[PDB]
Amino acid sequence: AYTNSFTRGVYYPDKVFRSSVLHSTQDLFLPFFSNVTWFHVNPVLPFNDGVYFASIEKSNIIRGWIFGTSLLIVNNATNVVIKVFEYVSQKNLREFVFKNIDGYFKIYSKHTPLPQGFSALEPLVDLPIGINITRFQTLLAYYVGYLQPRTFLLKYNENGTITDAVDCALDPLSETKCTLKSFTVEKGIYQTSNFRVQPTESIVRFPNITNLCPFDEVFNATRFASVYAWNRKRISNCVADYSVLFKCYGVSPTKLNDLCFTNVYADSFVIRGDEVRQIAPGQTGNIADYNYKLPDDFTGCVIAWNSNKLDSKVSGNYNYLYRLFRKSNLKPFERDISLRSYSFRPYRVVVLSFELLHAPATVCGPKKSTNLVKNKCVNFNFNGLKGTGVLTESNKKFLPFQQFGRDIADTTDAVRDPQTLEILDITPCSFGGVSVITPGTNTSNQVAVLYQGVNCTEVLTPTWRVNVFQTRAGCLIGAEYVNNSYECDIPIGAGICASYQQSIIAYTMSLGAENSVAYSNNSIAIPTNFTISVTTEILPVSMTKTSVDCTMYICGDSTECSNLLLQYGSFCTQLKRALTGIAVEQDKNTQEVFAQVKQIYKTPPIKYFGGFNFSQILPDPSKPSKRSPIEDLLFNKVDLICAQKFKGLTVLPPLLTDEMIAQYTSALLAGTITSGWTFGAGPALQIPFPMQMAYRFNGIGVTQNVLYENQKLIANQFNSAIGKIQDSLSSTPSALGKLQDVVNHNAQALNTLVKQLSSKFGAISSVLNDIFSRLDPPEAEVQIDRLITGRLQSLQTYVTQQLIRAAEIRASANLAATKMSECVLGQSKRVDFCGKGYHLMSFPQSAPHGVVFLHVTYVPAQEKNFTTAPAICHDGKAHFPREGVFVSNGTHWFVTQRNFYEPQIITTDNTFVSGNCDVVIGIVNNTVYD
Amino acid sequence: PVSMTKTSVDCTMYICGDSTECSNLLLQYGSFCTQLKRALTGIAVEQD
Ligand SMILES: *[C@@H]1O[C@H](CO)[C@@H](O)[C@H](O)[C@H]1NC(C)=O
Ligand SMILES: *[C@@H]1O[C@H](CO)[C@@H](O)[C@H](O)[C@H]1NC(C)=O
Ligand SMILES: *[C@@H]1O[C@H](CO)[C@@H](O)[C@H](O)[C@H]1NC(C)=O
Ligand SMILES: *[C@@H]1O[C@H](CO)[C@@H](O)[C@H](O)[C@H]1NC(C)=O
Ligand SMILES: *[C@@H]1O[C@H](CO)[C@@H](O)[C@H](O)[C@H]1NC(C)=O
Ligand SMILES: *[C@@H]1O[C@H](CO)[C@@H](O)[C@H](O)[C@H]1NC(C)=O
Ligand SMILES: *[C@@H]1O[C@H](CO)[C@@H](O)[C@H](O)[C@H]1NC(C)=O
Repeated sequence: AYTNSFTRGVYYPDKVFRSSVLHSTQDLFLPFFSNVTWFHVNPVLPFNDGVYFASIEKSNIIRGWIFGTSLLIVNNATNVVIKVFEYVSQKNLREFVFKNIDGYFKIYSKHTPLPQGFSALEPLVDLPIGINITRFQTLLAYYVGYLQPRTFLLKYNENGTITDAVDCALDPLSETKCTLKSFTVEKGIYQTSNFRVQPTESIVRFPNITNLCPFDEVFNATRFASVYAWNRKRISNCVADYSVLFKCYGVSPTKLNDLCFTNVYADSFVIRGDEVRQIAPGQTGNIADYNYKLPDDFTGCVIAWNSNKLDSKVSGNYNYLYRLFRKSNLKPFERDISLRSYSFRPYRVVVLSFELLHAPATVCGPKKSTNLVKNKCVNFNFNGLKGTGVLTESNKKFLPFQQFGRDIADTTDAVRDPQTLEILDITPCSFGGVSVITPGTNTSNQVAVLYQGVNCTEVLTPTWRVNVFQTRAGCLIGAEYVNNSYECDIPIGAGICASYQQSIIAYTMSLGAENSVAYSNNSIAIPTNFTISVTTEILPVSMTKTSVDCTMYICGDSTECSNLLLQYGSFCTQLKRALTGIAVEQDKNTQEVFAQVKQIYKTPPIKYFGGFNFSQILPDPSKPSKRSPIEDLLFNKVDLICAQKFKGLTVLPPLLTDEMIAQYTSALLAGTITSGWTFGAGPALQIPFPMQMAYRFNGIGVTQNVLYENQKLIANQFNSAIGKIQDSLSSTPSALGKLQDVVNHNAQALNTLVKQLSSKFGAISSVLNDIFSRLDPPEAEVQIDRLITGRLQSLQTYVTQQLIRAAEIRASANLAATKMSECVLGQSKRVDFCGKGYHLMSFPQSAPHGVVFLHVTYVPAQEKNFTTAPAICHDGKAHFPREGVFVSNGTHWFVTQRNFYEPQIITTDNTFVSGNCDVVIGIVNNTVYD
Repeated sequence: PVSMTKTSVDCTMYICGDSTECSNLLLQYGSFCTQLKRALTGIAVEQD
């Protein structure tokens, strides 16, 4: 019988209290939705890595368990009895988790008065036992599941209770949740992991020679050569079994059976005891200078054993001579047989040298050999060259002295088979990135998966599996390709986007609606109306000013680390200097954006401006902050601090307060409302607002009367647009994404810096006191230096990224200052610099870390077709319009301004004469009234 | 110039490249590869 484990089996991984957080734990868990064995009410079940044991009964039928390949637990009303050591202490679902880790036996449990719910198991007992549990059996409907190494994302409420968990490896959505460290996923595409084709078989290819090497002749020879004339023997074409046989250089003896050698030579002699220390690289002495000198870069093994009952003589042996005088010290592996005696009375040394650097293998250890598997991802081993990949028949042309082929990275990419002598390419097994496309968990749990840079024929590391489509970006699984084209929702790549239609669809993105302009050589479209448009532009100006405490981040009130940290010195001095430069740059950015005017202009008491209503951008006196309603909305629209501060990371306040920035903004607004563009170029010259509007209409080539004749309509359009600004900002949550992105970048950088303190950087632990109170001080300094270099590197990376982000923010602030000068303090002719349309004016509003420009532009509307001519022929003279264009109803001919239909009688006062009617192409006969 | 090549790096494959022992050792160096992946993803998005 089998059942679903649902989301049961979660226990508390430690004794730590965590409050209202999400924590990631690697531990032995019961995988979600596992297949759990079911029993009704006693087989002997295995104990693989720990056990989840649940039961649903109302009669206490189950009583205990016996653990062993011994340990016994019985739950009796008197006490629960544990016996191996001894210990004594103490329908409804009862769940237990049994683990045997690090010599300790741990039991977690819970009781609930399988169900489709979540309930964590609190720890029950920990016992020092020490036995090797391999099987277990219950003692008396119970369910059994098995633990596996897994990463879980557990959520702790404010009470420290685990209320939910995510099994990261269960499915793509869970992997995305674990990647984002949240239970909620916004719509988008997320790089989650890498897929890698896993090897199927392990192949071994060693030479077929099965003869054993003549080691015994070297070692068991009755007499050994004298050290001055040491013997050298070549080992070739044999199996070297080192178990028959010890200081090894460049290799470990316990691994010597697993490697292939090429130039192996045994050098044998007999020496006098202590000079054993002189058979070594670099060593000096009589033997190491005049008899036997090893290379500085010597790899191989020196094996020496005392031969007392082999060579000792009661009279003094004279068979072993040595060179006691010489001109100059020998070169490595150089012999001189051109001399004293030891006179041994009541040590044989052999030096094995070999080359492990590629080359054909002449001597190989005993490893057996298997078949040669091709076209499949396998773990291969060619003469000691281990690896994983696909082996294919080659078109390369090797040479007899060549055994391996190498690529740019000095990586072996082609190999000659030791037996068949064929050449094989080695490619790595197929792999790539994996992206998850989600419409958002608030919408659906449905996902699509993109395997990047890989076609669908080879689509494993993610261990989950998942409406198959091929794109230049890779293989898309879980999305249906539709022939319709929509605006891009989730970008996939190469023109392919994804969207949530009930289902996930992939499509070719559209660039917009096709449009054809009715072009002809004599037709012109002229607007007859206009719309006053007010658009919003949001610009970051400054970032958070950050300061870092050197020792508090690196050491954290540890004195040995603090004393060790002064061996670098200039590092964090320059780090603090860079951060201080960034902070003063932030204050400079704010100053250059908002302090353009030196007078603080006040808005007049009476707030009549010819029908224009500025109440939503002017300061609101009732509110204590004196902010405008739109500024109020902006500032509402955008314990961790203390925790970061306790690690040396603090935030400095900006020099200008939000109130002072609001004062600057209100001064700019009052200046522009009461004096137009004059206060930017000199003394503020007052002018009625309708007259300033007429000036700005003249700026964009529209005559003044157009605004005076449409004053009420223009004011109403402006008021309506300003009122819609509030709704557009408030309804849209993504409106202020730039400033929030600045805030989130700062927060993410700080969080990364904080979480790098748990990084060990390859040391025993990430805690200094553990290293200092559990290790020799000579090695404690080494490991603490490892940690210190890691943390200093983290700080330097943080500062470098802060400098790059500060440069980007400085560019943004320079652009904002330019827009303040050119869009707020004047009227700009630069296309699209101050909003879409013909710029009229702009109003600044302060925002938490930036500025918001409200651009008021003139957009032509209600265009009409007319027939046009370059010139009008009259009295043999060509007339060209002075400040307009010639248009026609169809019968009569007028002249009009270009951006607003205002037909006028063609007179000699709105045209000018140039030449006859013989050169201009398209000239039209008509009357020019005088 | 308007954009540059969008690059992605498989941190483990570059550093270790089929060596599982190297991967286990590399898992002890923290979120280095996570930071690099985030930075490169930001660059790639900025190109588009
Ligand atoms: C993937 O394999 C299919 C089938 O052989 C092939 O048509 C396709 O071109 C391959 N992908 C690429 C990128 O070449
Ligand atoms: C002017 O446009 C018309 C229609 O678009 C075309 O037939 C005519 O050839 C054009 N004029 C000249 C000189 O080509
Ligand atoms: C211009 O458009 C406005 C709406 O913005 C409308 O009330 C007005 O009647 C229009 N005028 C003309 C001449 O079409
Ligand atoms: C200006 O607009 C606000 C908001 O729409 C409104 O409450 C106020 O009465 C208006 N003032 C005038 C003078 O129309
Ligand atoms: C101008 O004429 C073209 C072709 O006759 C037509 O497609 C277009 O809609 C006209 N424009 C207006 C504003 O009516
Ligand atoms: C031509 O313009 C005059 C305006 O003075 C008037 O007859 C009419 O608006 C136009 N004719 C036609 C057919 O539209
Ligand atoms: C315009 O007038 C001139 C001379 O008066 C004549 O030659 C020409 O043909 C006229 N244009 C048209 C389109 O009739």
